[PDB]
Amino acid sequence: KLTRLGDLERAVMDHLWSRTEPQTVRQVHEALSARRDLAYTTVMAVLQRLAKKNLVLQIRAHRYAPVHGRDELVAGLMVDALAQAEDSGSRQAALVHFVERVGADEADALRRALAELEA
Amino acid sequence: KLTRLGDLERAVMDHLWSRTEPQTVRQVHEALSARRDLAYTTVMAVLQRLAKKNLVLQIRAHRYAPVHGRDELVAGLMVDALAQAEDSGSRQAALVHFVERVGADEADALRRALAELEA
Ligand SMILES: [Cl-]
Ligand SMILES: [Cl-]
Ligand SMILES: [Cl-]
Repeated sequence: KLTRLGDLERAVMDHLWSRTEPQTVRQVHEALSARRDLAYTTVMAVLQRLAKKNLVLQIRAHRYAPVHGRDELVAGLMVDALAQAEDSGSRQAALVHFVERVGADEADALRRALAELEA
Repeated sequence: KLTRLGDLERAVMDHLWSRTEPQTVRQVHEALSARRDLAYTTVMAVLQRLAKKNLVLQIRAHRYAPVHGRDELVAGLMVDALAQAEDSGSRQAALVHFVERVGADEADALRRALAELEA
């Protein structure tokens, strides 16, 4: 399971997350050319690796769509992380330590969301 | 950071987390020997370095107990995940999604964690 994106994978998903339509290799390459000089095959290859990581889907003139949005990807990584805990006791303790390590704004965002979740 | 441990440091911490009682250098060495051929001094030395990092405590038989439990590794993995967010806006939206994604038992665990933080 992916736990972080490399800088080129991130450049890539950043373009994809900025467009509603699935994008061709050529379109991603043109976006990345703003800061990098890359081979077309390098952009192609990174798309394919991101597809193998289920972060994009190849649509068929091949186009690529992000499987998760920017925010939902982060949320999913957090879920994947909590899933590492061995049992409900350590999930509980993990969550205690987790909220100690986020900011207040973050802790409150959690509080607000939880209160909406139920009521 | 538990999430940033070297591979041998992690192998040791894994063993210690797997056992209720503090473990001798011999016990750690025997446990690691299933997957590696290491010198006794190598294990002893990594325990010493972990101790200087405050990740284990030597208990006087000389034995070693983990200072932080594996639930703190899980919390760290969550912190690292949240850190993948590109800015505060995305950071807050990901937490909302997280709360939306978790099970009810986890939400309730989260509620308990935030109450403790609150106290
Ligand atoms: Cl290249
Ligand atoms: Cl755990
Ligand atoms: Cl060795």
